[PDB]
Amino acid sequence: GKRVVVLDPGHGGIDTGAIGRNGSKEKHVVLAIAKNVRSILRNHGIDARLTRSGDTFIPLYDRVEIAHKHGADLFMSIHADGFTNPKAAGASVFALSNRGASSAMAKYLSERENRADEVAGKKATDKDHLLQQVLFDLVQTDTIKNSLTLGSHILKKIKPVHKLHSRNTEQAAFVVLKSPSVPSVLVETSFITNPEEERLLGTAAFRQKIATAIAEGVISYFHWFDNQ
Ligand SMILES: [Zn+2]
Repeated sequence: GKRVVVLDPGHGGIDTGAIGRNGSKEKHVVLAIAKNVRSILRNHGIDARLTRSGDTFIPLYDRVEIAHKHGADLFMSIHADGFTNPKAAGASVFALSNRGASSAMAKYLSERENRADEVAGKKATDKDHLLQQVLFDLVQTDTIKNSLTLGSHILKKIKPVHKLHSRNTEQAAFVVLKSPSVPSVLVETSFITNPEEERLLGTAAFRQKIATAIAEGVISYFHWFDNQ
């Protein structure tokens, strides 16, 4: 009865994700961080798997399908996305809300992240949107509660290491958080659009520090869960 954790490095292939002022691509940065997290979790006896181990495009639903196929106890998307103002900064963790965004920045990023599927030509029909809302509405309460707890465990560990954009786990209607049963969060490691954070994201030490904080968060979460 080993724990399975599925890590989704956001973007990939033709989807660069956000690009920093000095040209860094989210997709490369988050693959590096995701791999680091995997290693640490496996060193501690958790069966951690990637939705992609190379530079590949994956549709948002397929990322969640991979979590389901592997029987995940936990699913985590890792990003480093953008805002239109270079001054937005700090790390975030998000869980689902089907009712409405908890913050303006949650609402902004859920839209930006959810439109990643468009890079492949596939603009979302109304019928697609209806199916999303229905599916978000079906997510269990315990799932969302557990994702919020996971989220506060991760923020607790990031906080001593790097600026938080928000002290709480925020919520919005992220497609990759649509699993009814698997606790799911999306982690923003920084804003790549902030020049200082782009620079940090460009360093092995920072990527390692951030990945360490994320893995400690997961581990801390499993500890809490087992004590209940
Ligand atoms: Zn992203």
